[PDB]
Amino acid sequence: EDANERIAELVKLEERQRIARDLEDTLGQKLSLIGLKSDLARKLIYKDPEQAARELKSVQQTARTSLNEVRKIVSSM
Amino acid sequence: KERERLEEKLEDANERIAELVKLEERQRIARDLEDTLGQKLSLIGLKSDLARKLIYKDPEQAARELKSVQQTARTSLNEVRKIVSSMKGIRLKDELINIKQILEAADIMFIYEEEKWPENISLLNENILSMCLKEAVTNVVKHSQAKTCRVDIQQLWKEVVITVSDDGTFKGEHGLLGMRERLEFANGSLHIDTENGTKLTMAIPNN
Ligand SMILES: Nc1ncnc2c1ncn2[C@@H]1O[C@H](COP(=O)(O)OP(=O)(O)O)[C@@H](O)[C@H]1O
Ligand SMILES: [Ca+2]
Repeated sequence: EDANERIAELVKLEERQRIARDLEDTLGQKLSLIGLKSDLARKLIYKDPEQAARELKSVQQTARTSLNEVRKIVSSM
Repeated sequence: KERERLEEKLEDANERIAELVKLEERQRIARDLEDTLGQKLSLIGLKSDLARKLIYKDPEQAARELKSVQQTARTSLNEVRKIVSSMKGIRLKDELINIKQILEAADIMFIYEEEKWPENISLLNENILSMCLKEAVTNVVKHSQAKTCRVDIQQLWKEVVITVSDDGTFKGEHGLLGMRERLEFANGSLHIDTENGTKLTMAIPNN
């Protein structure tokens, strides 16, 4: 029954490789951005708070759609 | 012929078996991801929201939170490099190292001219070559009692080829079926010339 075993291992692997590329791209980028922007936002707490809040709503969105995306890369639908 | 209709009913079922195994893996991985990354992303959204809440109320607590968010983004970045590397599986350059060890320590002289290292080899194909290679050298150390073993890794035009030759005693007639199968699966081939020691020619399309 190996015959099926080892071939199916090959397909998992491939599947694994695919997800891996997708993730790598989108996510590296999005996490760096979130770091950056959360830092600008900190820079404004005092000097311009309304701005800092908008920036934070932004960071919130990029984290949300980041989840979505991961979810999508691994979507079975 | 009808050789066609048949090869294609075969293709159809292979494909279906295919999407089941595929999907099973994707789900398993989806759980892993929820569990790590999904949680970190969610957390970042949470803290950034909290911070926003504290802008006027407690500016210091908000700054503290944003520092927290920055850290969890950093560490998540890490999680990701690691994950993806790990999911990429074992890499051919690395398998080369592995077998240098194995040979040297089973006391066999290892021969390797470094060359035009191929350029557009899918990660999957890289993995099959690494596998076929580990096994071929295993068989060297187990069956040949050769004194020397040379591996060549060359770009030929359709395909990458890796040969492994040993000046030892071809016995037998599991590993070899395994190699022919993986290789076969990627639209490549195994060849076995015993004309003077065990010589193995593992060719696979680049893709
Ligand atoms: N480098 C080698 N030198 C001598 N014999 C070999 C070599 N490689 C393979 N063989 C022979 O081919 C047979 C089949 O090998 P394989 O398919 O790897 O199964 P196993 O290693 O379990 O025998 C081996 O039993 C071995 O005797
Ligand atoms: Ca073997």
